[PDB]
Amino acid sequence: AAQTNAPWGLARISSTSPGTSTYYYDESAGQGSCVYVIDTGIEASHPEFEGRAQMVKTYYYSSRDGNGHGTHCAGTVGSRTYGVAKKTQLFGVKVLDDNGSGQYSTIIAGMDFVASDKNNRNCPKGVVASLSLGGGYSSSVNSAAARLQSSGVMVAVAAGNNNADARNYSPASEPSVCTVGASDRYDRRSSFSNYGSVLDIFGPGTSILSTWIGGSTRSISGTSMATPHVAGLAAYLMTLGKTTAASACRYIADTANKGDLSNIPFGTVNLLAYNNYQA
Ligand SMILES: [Ca+2]
Ligand SMILES: [Ca+2]
Repeated sequence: AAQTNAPWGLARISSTSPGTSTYYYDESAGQGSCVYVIDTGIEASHPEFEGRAQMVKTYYYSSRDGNGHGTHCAGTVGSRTYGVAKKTQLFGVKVLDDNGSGQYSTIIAGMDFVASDKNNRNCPKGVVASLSLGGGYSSSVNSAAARLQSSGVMVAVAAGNNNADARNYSPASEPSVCTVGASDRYDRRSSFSNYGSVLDIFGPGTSILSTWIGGSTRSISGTSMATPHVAGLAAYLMTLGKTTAASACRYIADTANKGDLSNIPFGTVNLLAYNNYQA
């Protein structure tokens, strides 16, 4: 299947070169997979989700996304127009308040919620978790992501937007998950993107157009935007049966666009998420 004039990020993960505007993907499009968007929540009523998104858990007074970050990242995972896996089921876990902040204990609780709740859902193709959040190093935040990963969930986390080494940030520094750095439309490392050896993959992170609260859309930047690309990519490939949750990050790096990014500091992987689709 081919989506013309797709957001540059979708077209980039379906191409070996930058500058295309068509997102090519297998029409299964993540059908049968589930992605938990652990963020500010998801406006599940947005027409772009077509009934495939729903709130499953909040840690605040409402499950409503008052921020828009979670709806944006959910839209990048699998909204109709802005999503990588356009047929996937989106579950929203609101661990961050309407200002975008959250306690580590709340974020650890949300990760442990996904590890259990996936046993009550119907995800025959696999379970994915998109963690578009980051803070300083925390051995407990790292451990919760490792437990999420070990329980059988493809965990994708943002490398962080500090232009620093990601080893000082959690859950980015947890090696068992999929730490995702950010790139722009000219295949440069995003100027904000964290780097380091703990990084596993890069995705489109600068000026990512996706859903927003109020039934709207907007473009924003961050490794928090590159993470749902890889989370949606993992969901998309798990549905195709090419990978599993334990092996998806390793598989995505093996099939990535190698050496195509500039400004990648020495020691940091030069790998761009790539769906490897051949129409
Ligand atoms: Ca290339
Ligand atoms: Ca890793």
